[PDB]
Amino acid sequence: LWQRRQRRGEERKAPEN
Ligand SMILES: N#Cc1ccc2c(CN3CCOCC3)cc(-c3ccc([C@H]4CCC(=O)N4)cc3)nc2c1
Repeated sequence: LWQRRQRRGEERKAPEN
């Protein structure tokens, strides 16, 4: 679920913020 875009500064689940 969470913990993937922390590595991009995007945090979590969105279809591109
Ligand atoms: N929590 C969370 C979470 C969970 C899934 C996510 C998925 C789909 N999953 C499907 C399963 O395999 C890994 C991808 C895509 C994206 C995502 C895709 C592209 C970008 C664009 C714009 C920003 C950038 O650098 N790229 C930003 C965010 N963010 C997600 C965030």
